[PDB]
Amino acid sequence: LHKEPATLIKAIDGDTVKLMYKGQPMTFRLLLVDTPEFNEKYGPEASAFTKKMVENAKKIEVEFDKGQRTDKYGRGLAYIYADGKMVNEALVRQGLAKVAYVYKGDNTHEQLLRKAEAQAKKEKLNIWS
Ligand SMILES: Cc1cn([C@H]2C[C@H](OP(=O)(O)O)[C@@H](COP(=O)(O)O)O2)c(=O)[nH]c1=O
Ligand SMILES: [Ca+2]
Repeated sequence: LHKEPATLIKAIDGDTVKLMYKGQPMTFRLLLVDTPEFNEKYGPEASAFTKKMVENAKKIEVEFDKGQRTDKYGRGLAYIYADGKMVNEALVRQGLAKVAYVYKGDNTHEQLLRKAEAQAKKEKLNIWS
């Protein structure tokens, strides 16, 4: 896998963000995670978290996996990095997202994320409290 550049357009919620990628606006959905919707428990906290992380970054990167790059809604599917830190992993580590939507071929960082979830659970963080 390799990192490519992108720039923030707008924070949307815990696991979606609008970025400019190869000069075009698109909504990215984060691979391998599920945050609660804004209207659910911890939804506002997950939104705040992603928002701070992407709005504070000097450098946003996108990393596609080996399979599907867009979903059926035309959302990009990627791992997203903020100054070299993976948003997907960080949400899970804090108990603000669950590992989810694991499909064959788009799962390079599965084990990394499950390891983070185990540690958030152990600490009873947020969703796990
Ligand atoms: C994360 C991810 C979601 N999706 C689709 C499956 C779900 O279909 P349905 O809309 O039919 O439930 C939807 C969940 O995204 P959200 O959690 O953003 O709603 O997005 C993929 O197809 N591939 C993926 O890698
Ligand atoms: Ca969601």
